[PDB]
Amino acid sequence: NSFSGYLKLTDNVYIKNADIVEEAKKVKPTVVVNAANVYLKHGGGVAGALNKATNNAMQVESDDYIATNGPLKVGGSCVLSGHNLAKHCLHVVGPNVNKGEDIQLLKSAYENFNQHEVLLAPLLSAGIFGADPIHSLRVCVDTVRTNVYLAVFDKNLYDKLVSSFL
Repeated sequence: NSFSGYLKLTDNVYIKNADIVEEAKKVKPTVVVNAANVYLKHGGGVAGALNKATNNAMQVESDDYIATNGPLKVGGSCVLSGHNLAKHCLHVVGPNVNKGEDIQLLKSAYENFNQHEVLLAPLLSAGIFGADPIHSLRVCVDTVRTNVYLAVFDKNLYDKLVSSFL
């Protein structure tokens, strides 16, 4: 297919050092995953970058979602438009270790991926969410059964994830 340049980790998990925004713009996947919070406030990290690329359309849509449905749960998700990036955006809430949220909910977060055949995704709970990215990758591999293309922005982290993989 249209995903190019990925390293194969397992039958179904692939990884690349790339900016998820640029990779979504190039591939136009059916599903891109956002590293959301429960309020769908897309201020920083992956979420802030994805929202900026939609010219704030993602935030306007998300505010309407919250006004109608209320917050998500940690570990939960919702499917909204992908705007100019993808057909759909799967907004998934991983635990934020800096807020004291239970890291076990990371498995529940990744289970949402199994409802979609192919996804372009970041590592959940990494970056500003405070979890160890090596652990997040392990939970991903052990939980997701569908085809997941992981984009890791930081080259030094990418190299560490690949070279420590087991």
